[PDB]
Parts: sequence; C-alpha cells; structure tokens
Amino acid sequence: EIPLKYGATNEGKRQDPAMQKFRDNRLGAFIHWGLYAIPGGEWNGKVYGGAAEWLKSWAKVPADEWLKLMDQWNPTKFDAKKWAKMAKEMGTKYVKITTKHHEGFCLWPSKYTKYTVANTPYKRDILGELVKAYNDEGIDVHFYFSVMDWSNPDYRYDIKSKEDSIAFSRFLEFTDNQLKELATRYPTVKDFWFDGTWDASVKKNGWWTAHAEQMLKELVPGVAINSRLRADDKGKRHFDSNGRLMGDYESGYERRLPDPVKDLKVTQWDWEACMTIPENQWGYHKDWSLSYVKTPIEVIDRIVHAVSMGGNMVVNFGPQADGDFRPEEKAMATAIGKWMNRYGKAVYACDYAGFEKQDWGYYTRGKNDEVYMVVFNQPYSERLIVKTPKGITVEKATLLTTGEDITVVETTRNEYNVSVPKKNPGEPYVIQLKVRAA
Ligand SMILES: C[C@@H]1N[C@H](CNC(=O)c2cccc3c2C(=O)c2ccccc2-3)[C@@H](O)[C@H](O)[C@@H]1O
Ligand SMILES: N[C@@H](Cc1ccc(O)cc1)C(=O)O
Repeated sequence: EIPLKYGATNEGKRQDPAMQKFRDNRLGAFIHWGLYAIPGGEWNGKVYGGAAEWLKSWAKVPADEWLKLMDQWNPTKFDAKKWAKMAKEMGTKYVKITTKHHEGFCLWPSKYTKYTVANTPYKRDILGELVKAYNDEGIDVHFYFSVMDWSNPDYRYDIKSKEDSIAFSRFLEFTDNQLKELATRYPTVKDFWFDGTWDASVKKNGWWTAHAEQMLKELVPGVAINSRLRADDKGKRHFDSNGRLMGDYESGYERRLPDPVKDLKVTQWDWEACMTIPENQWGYHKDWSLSYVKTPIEVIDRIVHAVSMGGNMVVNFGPQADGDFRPEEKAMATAIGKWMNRYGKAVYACDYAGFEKQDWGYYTRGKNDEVYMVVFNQPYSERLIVKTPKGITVEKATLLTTGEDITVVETTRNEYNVSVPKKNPGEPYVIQLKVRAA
C-alpha cells in the first residue's frame, strides 16, 4: 500500500442520491458547439478529413486568425427550448455541453477572457439558455471543459524551465477562475467532464487536479467529476498508484467499448462511454460522406452494450453554425426516442446482470432484480439460450411491449431456451425474466 496525498477519494462506487441519479440516467447526449462549426472542416478551399473541431490544427491556423471566426458567430436559428425538446424526445436524460473546447472560445460570457459569446454578433449566453431549457424538461446538464486551451499563450504542454513554470501557474489560476465561475453562475450543473488533460504539464501538476476536484465538490454539492482530470502524487493517471479509481467515474471508453466477456472488471466502478455518429467527428463537419456513419440501431446497440456492463453512454451531436441540427442528427434522435419510449425500461436505471454473454444480445438488470433480455440478433432457431449462474433459476418470460407470455424450456443444467415471440417484433426488442436464488 503506497501512501498518497492526492490519490482516490472514493472507496468503491458513490451511492449518494446525486451519483445514483448520474448512474440511473444512463443515456446522455454530447453537444460539441463552437467556432469550428462555422468553417465545418473546410479552410482556404480545402476540406479536411480529420475531426472538424480540430480544424485549427489541421489547417495550421494561428490563434488570432482562428478566433476572428467570432465575427461570424450568429446562430439565428438557435432556440434552446427546441434543443431541449429534441433531447426530451430522444430519451436523453442528460446533456454534456462543451463550455469551451480546445480552441478556448467560451459558450458563456466569462469575465476572464475576451474569447466568449459576449463578444460576438449574437451576444447571448448560449450556455445559460441551454441549462435553463434542458433543466425545465427535467434533463440534467453536465459541463465539458477542455483544460488544454489554444487561445491562452500561458498554456504549456510541458514544464522544462522557470519560464514554463511561471506561465503555467498563470494558466492554472485562469483555469481555476473559469471553473469557479461556471460553478457559481450555473449551480444546477451535475458534472464536470475534463478533457485535454493529457499533457505532461498536468501530469507534473497532479496536486492541482486533486484541488480542482475538491474545489468543485465544495462549490457544487453532489457534483460528479470524471477520471480524465486526475493524476496522483506519482504522476499516475485515472487510477491511482494503489489501483483505485480517481474521480467519481471512469471515462476512457471514447469511441470504443469494453469487451462483454473479457472486460467484466468495468462492473466494479461507475463509468461513462461516449461516441460519435460518424467515425470521428464531434463538431460540425460539412461532409459526412468522408467516413462511415452509424445507423440508429448501431447506436442503440452501443447504448445497450454500455448499460449491460454497468456504464452510461453519451451520443454526440455537432450542431450547425446557424443553431439548428443537420438532418442526419434529427433522424437519429427521433429514431432513438421511438425505441427508448417502447424499450427504455431495460436501459434507464439498469445495470450489469451477472449472466454470461450470449450471441442474441445483452442482459440488463433492473432496480427490482428484473433481468431483461435485449435481442439484437434474432435466432433462426426461435430459441434464445439462457445460461444462469449456479443457484439461479428462470421462472417467467414476457414480451415487454405486448405483455405476451413467452415459453421457457430447461435444456440442461443451468441452461434454458427462451422462446422468441410469435410475431417477430421486427426490431431489437425486450424479454423480462423473473429469477430466483437458493
Ligand atoms: C470527446 C472528444 N475528446 C477528444 C480528446 N480525447 C481523445 O481523443 C481520447 C480518445 C480516446 C481515449 C482517450 C482520449 C483521451 O483524451 C483520454 C484520456 C485518458 C484516457 C483515455 C483517453 C477531443 O480532442 C475531441 O475533440 C472530443 O472533444
Ligand atoms: N443476486 C440476487 C439474484 C439475482 C441475480 C442476478 C440478477 O441479474 C438478478 C438477481 C440475489 O441474491 O437474490
């Protein structure tokens, strides 16, 4: 056991009502919106294939010239109530919003920098408007915050000199200032999700990551903080030197997921995955034809996969520069919402079931020890194999959307065939199981 001043603060999972709400929510939306939405991946007549929110980097745009995009920031179609309605209809229980991305442009009118929505033609507090509108629909709001900031020259990727140390200290104070500000202006914030924390400068300043977490928890009672922020005394990131999760939940499953057989370790801690609809675009990119674009069922599969392994999933949207959503995103939100309305009982407030993974889909476990079978792959055999842990029996099976009774047949020791339904539900569907221990 290695002694640490700034290692993990939680032992096991938090179970206060704030964390249980964070967990029960399960399905989130991500909003990446900033100046990058104006060029939409194109600069000086070249369309760049990389992620649009990184266009400053791909097109090698100097800060002062990138930040002039502010003179074109005028999202006249923006209506926060309509954004919140689109979220509510999708079934999203929370939204994670880029308060500021790597570019450093702020969606709220910060007093600590001029690179904010206040100094645009639109002028309005986009963030405040969203927080209110989402909250009025019953949707929790989480703040994405990039520590790395391309707009502040005091930022340093590493500390290799007295000059570096002096500058980066000014940068941490500035960061501190923005964080206190966000927490005090928007006290309904439920989470801060730090990103752009990978540089050696943050690793050397692990003390600060611990301070930021503690500062925010005092200012916002119950607030969640992600593991990405954190490094310990030894410079060890995410999980401390004693193997313990730092922050409140693990956050490294970005555009990927743990394996349902090999990675059951993730069930021991809270965690949240995120994903894009195209292969790798968070902010608005004008041309989605340049990579593969996931269909709604492919996205739902990923959502259910996360919940089946005790994790949340956050699906990204990159709104247009005019304040509206592209057609592909509207279609996606609508399709997810249609599905969650019918089958969300197997997602919201659900968790890892402890059953061996089967080919037809995923198990999830409800608050009242219900076990849901979520079927993505329909067997031609008309039989869904269920292997139970030792000492566990299956008693009933019911179609979730029709109440229709479902045959259960014992096939061997600890194994059942659960019949499918008489009519193919025709999309991924859900069977609830009653189970009994010894
Ligand atoms: C949500 C997205 N986060 C990006 C930065 N993070 C990464 O690209 C990333 C991708 C996969 C895994 C990780 C990361 C990442 O930083 C990170 C830190 C610690 C553990 C795992 C990861 C940003 O660069 C993107 O613009 C977008 O905001
Ligand atoms: N573990 C529960 C039974 C159970 C097991 C797995 C489940 O997915 C649900 C319920 C008990 O001790 O009674």
